[PDB]
This record gives sequence, C-alpha cells and structure tokens, in this order.
Amino acid sequence: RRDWENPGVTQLNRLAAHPPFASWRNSEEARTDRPSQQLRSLNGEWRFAWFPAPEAVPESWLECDLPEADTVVVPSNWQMHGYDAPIYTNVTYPITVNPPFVPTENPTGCYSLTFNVDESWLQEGQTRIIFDGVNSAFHLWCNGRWVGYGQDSRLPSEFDLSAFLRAGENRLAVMVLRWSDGSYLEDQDMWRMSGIFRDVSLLHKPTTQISDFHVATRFNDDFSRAVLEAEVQMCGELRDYLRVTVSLWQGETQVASGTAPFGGEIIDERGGYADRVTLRLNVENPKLWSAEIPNLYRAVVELHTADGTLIEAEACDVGFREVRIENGLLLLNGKPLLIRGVNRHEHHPLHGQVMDEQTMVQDILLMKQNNFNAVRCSHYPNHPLWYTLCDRYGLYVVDEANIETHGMVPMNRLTDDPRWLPAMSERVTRMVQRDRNHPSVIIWSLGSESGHGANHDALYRWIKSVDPSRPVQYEGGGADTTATDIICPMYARVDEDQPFPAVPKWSIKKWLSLPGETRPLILCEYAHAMGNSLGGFAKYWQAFRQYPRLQGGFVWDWVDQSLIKYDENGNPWSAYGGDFGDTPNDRQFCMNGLVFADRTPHPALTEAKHQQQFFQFRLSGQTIEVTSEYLFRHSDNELLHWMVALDGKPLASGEVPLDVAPQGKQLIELPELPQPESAGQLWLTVRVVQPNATAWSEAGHISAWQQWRLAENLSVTLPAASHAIPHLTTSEMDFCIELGNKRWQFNRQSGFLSQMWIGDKKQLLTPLRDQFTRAPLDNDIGVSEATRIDPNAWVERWKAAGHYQAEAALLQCTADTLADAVLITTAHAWQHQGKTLFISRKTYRIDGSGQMAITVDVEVASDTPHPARIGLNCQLAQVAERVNWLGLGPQENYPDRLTAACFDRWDLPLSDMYTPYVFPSENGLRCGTRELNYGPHQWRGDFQFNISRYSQQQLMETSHRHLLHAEEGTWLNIDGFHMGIGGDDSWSPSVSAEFQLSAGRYHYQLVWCQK
Amino acid sequence: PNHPLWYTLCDRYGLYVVDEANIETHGMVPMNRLTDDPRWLPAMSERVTRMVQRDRNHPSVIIWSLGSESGHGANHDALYRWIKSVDPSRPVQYEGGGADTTATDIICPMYARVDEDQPFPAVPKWSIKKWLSLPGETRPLILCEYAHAMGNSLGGFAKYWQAFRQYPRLQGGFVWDWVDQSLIKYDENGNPWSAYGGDFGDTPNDRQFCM
Amino acid sequence: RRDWENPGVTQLNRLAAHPPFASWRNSEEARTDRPSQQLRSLNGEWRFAWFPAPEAVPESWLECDLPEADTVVVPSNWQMHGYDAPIYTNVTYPITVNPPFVPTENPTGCYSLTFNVDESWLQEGQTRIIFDGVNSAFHLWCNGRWVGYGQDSRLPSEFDLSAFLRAGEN
Ligand SMILES: OC[C@@H]1[C@H](O)[C@H](O)[C@@H](O)c2nnnn21
Ligand SMILES: [Mg+2]
Ligand SMILES: [Mg+2]
Ligand SMILES: [Mg+2]
Ligand code: NA
Ligand code: NA
Ligand code: NA
Ligand code: NA
Repeated sequence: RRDWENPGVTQLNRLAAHPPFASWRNSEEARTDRPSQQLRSLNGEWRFAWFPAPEAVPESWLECDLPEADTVVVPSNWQMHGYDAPIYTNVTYPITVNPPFVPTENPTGCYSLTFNVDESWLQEGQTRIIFDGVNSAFHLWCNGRWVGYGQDSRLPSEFDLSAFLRAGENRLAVMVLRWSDGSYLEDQDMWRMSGIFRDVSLLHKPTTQISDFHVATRFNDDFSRAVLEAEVQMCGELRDYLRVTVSLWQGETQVASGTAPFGGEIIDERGGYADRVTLRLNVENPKLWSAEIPNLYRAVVELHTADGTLIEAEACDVGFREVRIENGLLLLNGKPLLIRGVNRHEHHPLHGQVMDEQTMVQDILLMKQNNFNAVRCSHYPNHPLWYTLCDRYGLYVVDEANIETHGMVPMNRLTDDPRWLPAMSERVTRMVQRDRNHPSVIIWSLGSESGHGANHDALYRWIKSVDPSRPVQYEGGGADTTATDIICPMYARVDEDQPFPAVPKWSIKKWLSLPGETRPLILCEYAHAMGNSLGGFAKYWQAFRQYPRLQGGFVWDWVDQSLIKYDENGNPWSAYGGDFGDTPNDRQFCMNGLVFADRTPHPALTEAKHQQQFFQFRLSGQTIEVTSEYLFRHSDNELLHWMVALDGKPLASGEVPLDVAPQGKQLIELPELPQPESAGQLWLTVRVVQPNATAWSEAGHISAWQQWRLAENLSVTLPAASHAIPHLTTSEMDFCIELGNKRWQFNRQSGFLSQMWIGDKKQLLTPLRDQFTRAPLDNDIGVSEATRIDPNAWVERWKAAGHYQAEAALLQCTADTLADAVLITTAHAWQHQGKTLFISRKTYRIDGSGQMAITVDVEVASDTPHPARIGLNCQLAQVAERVNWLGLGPQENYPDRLTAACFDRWDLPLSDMYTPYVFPSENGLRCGTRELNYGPHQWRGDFQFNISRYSQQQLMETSHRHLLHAEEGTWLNIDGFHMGIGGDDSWSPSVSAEFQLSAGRYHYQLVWCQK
Repeated sequence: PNHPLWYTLCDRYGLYVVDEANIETHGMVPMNRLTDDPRWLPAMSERVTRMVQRDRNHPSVIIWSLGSESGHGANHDALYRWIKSVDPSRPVQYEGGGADTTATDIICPMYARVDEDQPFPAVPKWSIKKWLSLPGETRPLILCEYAHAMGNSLGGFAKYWQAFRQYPRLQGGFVWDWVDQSLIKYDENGNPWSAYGGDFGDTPNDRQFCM
Repeated sequence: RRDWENPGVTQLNRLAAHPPFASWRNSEEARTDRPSQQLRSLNGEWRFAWFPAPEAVPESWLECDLPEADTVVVPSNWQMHGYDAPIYTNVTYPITVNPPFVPTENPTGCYSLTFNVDESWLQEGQTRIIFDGVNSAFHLWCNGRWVGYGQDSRLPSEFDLSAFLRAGEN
C-alpha cells in the first residue's frame, strides 16, 4: 500500500486529538503549571539520512542505525541543513497537479533515535509518543516493529507505544515523506520545506485516565455573574469509586470547586454517556479576559478515587469571555471589537518554519508595542505554545485549519469533491479538539483560498454545532459565502470596486450595504506590505472608524519570509525565491512583512502603529479632545505630553496625566501659548506616554501621537541688501559665474549646472539634471517578469512610454546680468520615438548674497502615464556623516504614507536615510521638507527628498540588497512632487487617483546656498 | 438505499420516495456515540454522499433521509448541511435525537400519538397536534413511522387520518410496515411454515418483532 | 492490515459513485432504454465455499477453484442456502459492542467465478465490475492479483478491472 497517495488514508493507529496534556500526578504542580515528570521531550540530537524515494531506503534501517547517517538537531526542517533545497512557490503547486498522486522521486527523510525508557513507565500505564509537526507525512517504527502512519503537518500525531517499548534502550524509526496526498491540501504561499519540525515527546498516562475535557463560560446580561462548565471524558475501566473534581483558581485563591462521579445526563433513548461528567461552577463578578486586560484563572481537573487518592491531574488557563455576533457586529463581552490585526506565518531565517519560545515572545511584544491586538494563524494551526502566549499576553487569535488548495483549477475542485471531505474534516476537527479551550482563540477559520465547496459547508456547520462559543469565517469563493459568519475579503479596497466575475472584490463600504447583507466585515488580508509599501493604509483606518460594521482587518503580513545564505567569505545575506535552485519559483513574493526576517522594523510598521492608535484627538482653538478607543480599560498608565515648536525650536512643553474611561473623552486646556515675534510655522505635537513598564513594554513607551499646525507668521522682511555683484564669464561652451570663493558653471551644450566650486574644490560628480523616474517598487512591478510581461503594471507603462530611455534635448540656454544678480534661463524637452514627454522651463538666479534661486516649471503630456516624480537629481562629491532636515520624519515617508511622520528638526546619520529593502528600489524619501542640510550645502523650499550612496540606476539594476556597492560620493534626489506608493495589493496598480501626478503643469522652487 | 430498479419503478408507476442513507446505530449507548464522534464522520459521509450521487436524478425521490435511530450528533448536522448545499431541490429529514433537531426540515417522529403526549426525558414524543404549535415551531410534521402493523393491529388508525385531514401542517406519515419479515422453513414432510426470531438457533433474538 | 476493523478505511481503489450508466453507443438505444452490449450481467451460477473466519481461507483459492466449493446462484444471501443461521435482532447488536472491532470468528463467504471477456473489451476502453450490494464488506481479486476493498452493503461498489483482465478466460 502506498498510503501517502490515498486521501482516504490520512492516518493509521493514530490516537484521538485532545487539548494539551501533562498527566500531572500532583495537583499543586498542575495548578502552578510546573513541568511534569510524565512528560519528556525527545528533543535533541537525532540520526538523520536523506533518500531520493521511499523505495531507496534499506531494510536494515528499521533494525539498526545507518553508518551513513549524520547526527542532527530535532526539531528542524531538513532543507535548513542542506540535504535538498527549499522551494518558494506561491500559487502553482511545487509538484505535478495529479491528485492524489505525488512524484515517484519523493525526498525521504529517515530519522531515528536510540533512547532510554525507565522501568516504572512500563510496569503499569500507557506510554505515547507525540509528534507535534511532521511535514508532510510519515511512517513510524519502534524497535523494528511497525506502529502507524500520519498526515496533516501542522497538528500533533500521537501513537500508543506501550506494547512496543522495553526497559532500557529503545529505537525510534520515523520515515518522513516530503510529498503525499496531504500536500494537495497544503498549498500555502510560503516556503515548501519538510521534516520533523516541531517537538517530539513522550507522555505517560495512567490506564484509567482523562481522555478529554472542555471548558465553557456563560454570562448573565451584564457579565456580573458567570457559569463555568467543564465536560470531562475518560478512558479505562469505569468504577463507582471514580470521581472528577474541577477547581477554579485565581492566583492562590480557590474561587470554586465541584466534584461528581462519572455518569452524564440522559441525551437520548439509549441513556447517556457513562464515561463522562459535567461540572458547573458559579463565579460571581468574574474578572473578564480581553486583549486589553488578559485576566486569567486556572482550571484543575483531578481524576481521583472516592477516598481522595489522585489518579492524575490535568489543567488549563481559563479566560472568562463571550464572543458573539449580534445585529451585524462582532461583540467581545458585549462591546464591538476593532481588530487591529496582522497575519503571522511561522517563520525564522535560520531555522525555517521551526518555532522557538524566544522568537514568539519577540513577535508578540513587537506586535503589542505597535498597537496590534489580533493575530491570524495563516494558514494552519500553530505551535501549541503560541496559544498560551496569546492567552497570557493578550491577543485575539483566529485559529485556521491547515487546508489551502490555491493551485487547483478551478480553486474548489477538491473542496467540492466529497471524496476529499474526510481528509478535510480531520484538519478542521482535530484543530478544534486541540485548541477549543484557549481563550485567545475567538474565531475559527476553515482554511485559505480553496474557493467554496460543499465540504466547506459541511464543516462550517460541524463547528457551529460542536462549538457555538466562537464564530466561523472563511474567505474562499467570494468572501461572503454561506460558509462564513463574517465577510472576510482579502485586499478589498476602501472606495474602489473591482468586479471580478463570480467572486468580485467590492469596496468594503459598499459591500456592507448590498441588498440583504447583514454581516460584519473584517478583512482577513489587507494592506500588502511588500517592499516599500503600505501606501493609503490611513484610508482603511478612517473607514474602519466611521463604519460600525467595518471592524478592522489583518495586515498581510508580519514577517519577510527571507532565508539566510552565505557568500564565499562566510558573510550572510537574505535570500528569496530562486536563490536555492528552486524552479519554478516566485522570487520576492515571499517577502511581504512589516518587519525583516530578523525582526527589524520596515518603515511601514510605524505607519501601522500610528493608524492603529487607541487614542484619538481633535483640536478646537486650544482645547485638546482626547477620545479613548479602549473597550474595557481605563487609561491608568498614560500621560499626555505636549510641545509647541517654531520650525523646530521648542517654545512651550507640558505634561498632563490621562484619566479617560473606555469610549470616554477628556478635554485638556492648553495654557496661554506665548506668541513669538519672528517668522515661521508653529506646530503642536502631542504624544501619549506610558509611565510604567507592562508585560509587553518598557517605561516611557509611546503609544500614540498627533500634530497640528498652529499659527503661522509669514516672512515679510527683505534679505539684507546684497553688498556685492556676481560676475558672468560667457564662453562658447560654458556660462561661468563667480562670487567670492564660490563658482557656478553651466554647460551650454546640455543646459545643466555642470559643476560648482567652493574655493578650488569641486562640488558635483554629475550635473544637476531633472529626473522624472524612480527605481520601481515591488508595487510598481506587480507580477511582471522578464518573460511574463504585465503591460498594466506602472513599471511596464513607464518602459513602453520611454520614460527611462528619454534623453533631454536642449531648447534654450540664455544668460543675463541684472542689478544685483545673474539670471540663467533654461528649457528642455525629453522625447522618445519623436514623442515629447516632458518640458522643463527653469530660471536660476544667483544674487550677491551667494544664494541660487532655482525655479522649475514642468509640462507633462496628458496622454503619457503619470510620472513617478518631478524633480532634480545629482551626484555630490562630498560624503558627509549627518543629514539634517526640517520636515516630515524621522523615518522614511511617502505622499500616501506619511501620517505617522512628524514635522520637526531631524538629525540622522547618512546610513539611516537609506532603507535596506531586500529587493532594492526607490527608498528613503522624506516629504514636506522645507530645509535640507548636507555638509556645506543647504536647500530651502517645500520639496520631497532622498539621500544615499546609491543611484536610482544601481537600485533598479541590482536584484538583492547585498550586491549594492556604495558609489563615489552622495546621490541626492529632490522632488517637487512624488507619486504615491500603493499597496492595497502588489499585483495590480494600487496608487490612488489623488496621489498620481496628473496635474499636467507643475511648479516648484528651490534656494540652494552654502551657509 | 434500495435496489436501483425500485427507483425506476416509483418513477414510472408514481410513488413518492424517501431515500434513506445506510446508517443505523440503535444499539450504541448512548444512541449517538458514533454519530457524535468525528472519527466516524468519514464512514457516515460516504453512506450519504454516495446515495445522493447515485439517486439524485430520480423524480420519485422527493426527500433525502440521513438514516435511522442513530441519536443526534454533529455528524448529522454536517451531512444535513452537505445535502442542502449539493442538492437544494429536496428537503432533508432525520428522526434521531428527538425528531425535530437542527438536522431535519420536517418533524418526523416515530409513533407519536394523535392526542396523548409521551413526555420522555430529553427526547419526548408529543402528541402530533400539540407538537406543531410548540413555541417557535414552524415546520411541517410527517411521521416517518406510525401505526405499528404488528399482528392484529392498526387499531386507532382512523384517528390519525382524521387528524391529518383537519391540520394543514399534519401532512401524513409512513405506516410501519409493509411486509412481515417471516422466513420459510420446512418440517419433516417438506411442508413450508413461516418462521421468525429464534427459529434458526439465532440467540439472543427478538422473536416475532420482525413481522 | 485488518481493514474490516478500521472505520478510516471504508474502501480501497473504489471508483467514484454516479447515477445509473449503460454506456450505450447508439443514441436511439439510450433514448428507448434498450439493453446495452456494454452492460453485461454476471448474475448466475458461482462457486462458493464457507469459512468460519478469514484466517481460514487457504491461499490457493485466489489462484484456482476449491474442490470442496459448491455451485450456488448469485445474487443470494448465503444464509438462505444453509451455510449459517440468519440472526433476527432489533436493538442489541448481533455482535459484541466494542468499536471498531468485530469477532475473531467472522463467518467468511468465498465467492468465485470463471468467465469470458471478449477481445474488443480490452483492446481499448475501460472495463469495470459493479457489485450493486455486498453485505457487509469484501476484498476483491481478479486472476490472482488483488484489486480492492469496499464497505456499505447497500450501495454499489465499482472497480476498474481494465489492467487485470486477459482475453478469453478470467
Ligand atoms: O503575498 C501574496 C499574497 C498571499 O499569498 C495571500 O495568502 C493571498 O491572498 C494572495 N493572493 N495573491 N497574492 N497573495
Ligand atoms: Mg494518505
Ligand atoms: Mg495562496
Ligand atoms: Mg474498515
Ligand atoms: Na468600525
Ligand atoms: Na506572499
Ligand atoms: Na394535513
Ligand atoms: Na420490527
């Protein structure tokens, strides 16, 4: 039998799924959640050997260790050890699409372990092995005898080894297949790896044992009273003396306790469950669980004899909370949620898909620090710890079954085929049976992108019947199917409709009100954070606040799926699809995270942080209105910090504690703000600071901010009359202009300021030329490749219109000497196949104060694709250490993604002004900048800018960041205007109309001086 | 599900058919032990899906049934929905777990009396006339099994048909049952006699209860 | 493997269920519902031998007939020929309640049939066998090699025999 090619065999001899066990033999240990002696990790050094196909594995391996086998760490994905290559493919299956068959050349991982088992574990009781995660299927032998088989690589498979083990030394033999019929259900957009990638362990249970237990919590109208219901099930031999006690603890305080013999109520004509019992406990004024206040209790289930002797104990953390949909809204404890969510794949750049405690806590912290309150287990049940941490730290979780069949044509071919229903069910049911007691799980999910099929309907109903405590959602087949309690579209836009046939992505605001639609709307995936992205993120968040039934979404996604490679020297770099010899692959589509693989923030994160703020602000004259968006908590660790600064110079600053009830308001009266004499804009900057450390943040953590423009004094005083007069040197080739030790040279054949001197020293390495293009962002490229041209992507419009080729033709270059200045007038025209794309009409005025006032007027042909930018560039000779600007920052910000940035005096090292996206693109821009300082140079105006050691051309032509080489000098881009960055998705043009450069006639002015 | 020709014959002679999945677990304690067990979902589903996949084209099939006397379990709920999703042209019924659960479009009790209530704990048989108008109830009532025709019986048959006729939402039932399940045995003279439970050495048995 | 004691295995290599087929190669025949050459009944006389459990079936029975075997009509219930006693029971299962296991002593019926298959049925096309009902589970062999397994004694189990049959005698 080839069980891995039969979706009717998903397992053999596998034990039933159940919630987490430890079989404690001391209730105190159970209560306090201390380690259990009855639970042993088999983690550590294992013996591993790779084979090209299961047929190639020697018979001898069952009986004894292979001399050819290495010693490796388990858990691990074996492609992280180098045995074969990890494949990165998005939609297209990494195997031939031929259900239920897999390739005969099926990489086979042979794991074995020689290990000791103590005598006492075999004299009495049941000993089982637990494989938390095996990708994708496996057979298992113990001491040569065959035990069982298993599938579903994201949930634990367990087997009873009691009869196979002997005292002292034993040997496990685990045969792991990379591909199986199960693979067809596991087509998530991630890396395709394999092996024993999650813990292994041994659990000793008594013969008479707790086999299962459910926790439930119901509430009266106001949540001032609750009933905790505990259904307990047992295996073994029923006795009249057997008892079950459930006790509920809060810290060291016994809150409630109940005891009953086995014997459930009559459920039908044949009686009831004699191997079950349900405990009901009253709890008065329970402390309720939420992401805001993750209040927990502890439940201990003790299986014991009448006379008091404990047989075994099981426990779990209990969070008192109700989740329900009512009148179109998702309520947690009767209050309508706003899901500041993010999707999170299980990813590590060194270990692969192997999860460890440290990184999880690192993710959770970082998330909570950036105003996230919900996470989605895209697209499978996670490592069991993850649920415990979300219980404890406080994040709402969507627990998703490990079913995705994206590559099927059409998408539901399997999920509408009744022969696949059993394999699908076990992926849903065994998740539910596992995670149902974790309070952080508030929503169940039937999987990812498998369209909509009868099987989804069956299974949706199955959960509703089995666990009505939680809503079920599912996006497949149009996001609003009969299989979903929630309209959960992916990448639906705020205002724009996208009526795809059969499965349209409506504007979220419009989707709500479609005839007869009543359900809430929470995007399961939105704001595609690929490279320089998250543009127009603020639009979603405005909509979420105005629309009750729009209750948030989950950003895609948390972390770049970039793996670590090494060069010749041993130096490490970040690799994406293709970099392992994987083909077909999908390049950098695996990197879509708000953070880098190492958990460094992308610039987008701060934008998320700002939009997801729990405090809203309004300004009326000098009254600040602080509005809380918390549902349950009082603002008991929050003070408001305000300052008013004139073009960067702090005038008045202040501090007021916040005392805002949830959903409440607080008015703060700013003291008389003493009006300054000199010219400039006044700015108000409030920030919310948390005086005290919490479990998820340090003291002084900033949780929210906002700015307002106050009064403005416009400059009316004339610059001190220029004592001197600049000198023209008309040549046939050059216009040279001299003042003191400053010299400006204009080339007459090209028309651009070609060189500049301070003393004898050259300032420029390439002349000051107009620029109309940028190094395309992942959003500009979309799905376009060299051999898969999508002519609709912004980049492909630009290429075909000649934007990148077009050379400037000079139309007019004249010079005039004035009363106190030298006036240069230029005009240019960029043409391609005799089509004129742009016209640039400039006037340089160099007065006797040594200042050069540039005036640029650009015409853009209405019938050409709107350009990335309208600006000037040049390569500076100088390489300085610090960049100092007055404008939006400190971080990278773009016109459609600058809400998080503040206007101030910013001073950063040069390296900070470059964002190291793994796929290089235009990056580092700062907008609404009025003053830029670089060494001797200053530029004044109202422009956008970036500043780095890399040319747009280098950026364009280099595929990976690590191959970029610092160029001689400093490249400077100064844009009067720059195009939005898009991001609603990364496969079709996503820059909103208001952020495209379509005016046709643009104007910007610059004052370039050396102060 | 029946011999395949049976459906051809009802199609052509004109009889309304109820097609029932091959699922019955009467013996279990409680009756829904397997049908509430997810590890039993697979086996059950094939018994339903394959029925629909074979018989969905016969005009005589007007109602699908999920089986018989198997309590009420989440598997029934899952499958009921399955049918509704694949074939919306036919109502779905199932008696188990009280005759009016969330897995049935039709209140289909077995041996519910016309006037007399039988208020068994958990799974009561109400009088059909009272059953209809219980708070919140709106479905039609058609007995899946009534008027046990065991031996000298069918007393009180007129009461049902008078009730059916008076009450619009009392739309009838199915008598139990058509034919005595007696088998032929022979004595010492090769003379044929009708036999029932226990007459073959079979034990334990339910004697005449097959006829 | 003891598939009859495992509810996760209800069939092996069984073909997808579907409505009544006849594979007519003539529109009119299909329209008037006439008998079809592509649908052959195999009902009639078979070779049958009873056993008290499967472990008691001699391995030779796959390869060639059993001399002890009788000739009986198919379809039938073997209880009606006298090989064991039919059991009448209402609620109480006829077997011990211990799911998914059955009794080790499991009355096993061995059915065999030698039959012709025409040249034209194997040169091209697909040749399946259809068992409209088999109570309660069965394994199938053809010309000695194993084909598959099927459960549910009230719906037809179907198997693709194309690659098992040989021209003439099978
Ligand atoms: O980042 C690529 C994303 C990601 O794979 C999502 O799971 C899916 O909704 C999708 N469809 N098209 N692109 N994507
Ligand atoms: Mg399989
Ligand atoms: Mg996908
Ligand atoms: Mg079986
Ligand atoms: Na809202
Ligand atoms: Na992706
Ligand atoms: Na009526
Ligand atoms: Na009977």
